Amino acid sequence: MFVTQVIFNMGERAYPDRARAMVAELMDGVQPGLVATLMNYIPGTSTSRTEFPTVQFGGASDGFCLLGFGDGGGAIVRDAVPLIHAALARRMPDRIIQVEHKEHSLSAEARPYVLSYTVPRMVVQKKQRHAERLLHEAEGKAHLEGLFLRSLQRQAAAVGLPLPENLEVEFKGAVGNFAAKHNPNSKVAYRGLRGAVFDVNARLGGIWTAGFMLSKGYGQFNATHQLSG
DNA sequence: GCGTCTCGAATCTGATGCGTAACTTGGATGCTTCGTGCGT
Repeated sequence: MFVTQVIFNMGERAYPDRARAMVAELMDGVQPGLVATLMNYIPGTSTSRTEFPTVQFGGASDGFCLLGFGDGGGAIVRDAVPLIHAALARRMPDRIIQVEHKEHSLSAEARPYVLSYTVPRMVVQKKQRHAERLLHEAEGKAHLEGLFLRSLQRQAAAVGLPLPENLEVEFKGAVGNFAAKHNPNSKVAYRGLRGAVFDVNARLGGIWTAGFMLSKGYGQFNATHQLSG
């Protein structure tokens, strides 16, 4: 029930995707086993795994953050930080990279009270045939709480955490919209919504995630530091 | 109707004398007859 969060203070605030590319280039030199383990690539290939990715990325005020879900992903992050830190030190000799490790406890429990949660960035579209289902909010809303519940169940199963069988998550409203871009060469921008708020009948602990393509660092939110309503 | 980091470490971890003295130290008894009085 442990999710290991590691913060790298590059000195300059870093993009998620740019950080992913930079570390992938840096990892490419070092032992390939750790490389393929880190970016969830099958040994010998470069394919994204069907199963819930456990090691992912994320932004920070002065760098990028490592989020290793589950016991296995936490262990991978724990024995991978020294090598990536050494690589970062080698790559930037003009700045001092500093690392602090925060090992969190992950748990989720149900309460009769309705708990309101906010997510900064949301992605709800992958393919145009799926966007045909997203053509209007009438079909969009069901897809929304469906995605939230599916993501919660997926991460609970991946970390082996029992989840309240009587959950009812309800999307509340929207504030802003953005665009999600998978690769620099890709012209397609996926759907993106900012200031998303939803109601859930459970007290969420640790850090949870929702959206698509966990391996970049979008759609993340810390339930612990967000308090509640 | 919030949490991580922290969540010790290194000694020391006995030493010395005193660590018996004096007496007591066994005793006694395991025969039957003969003569002279003394109680039934």
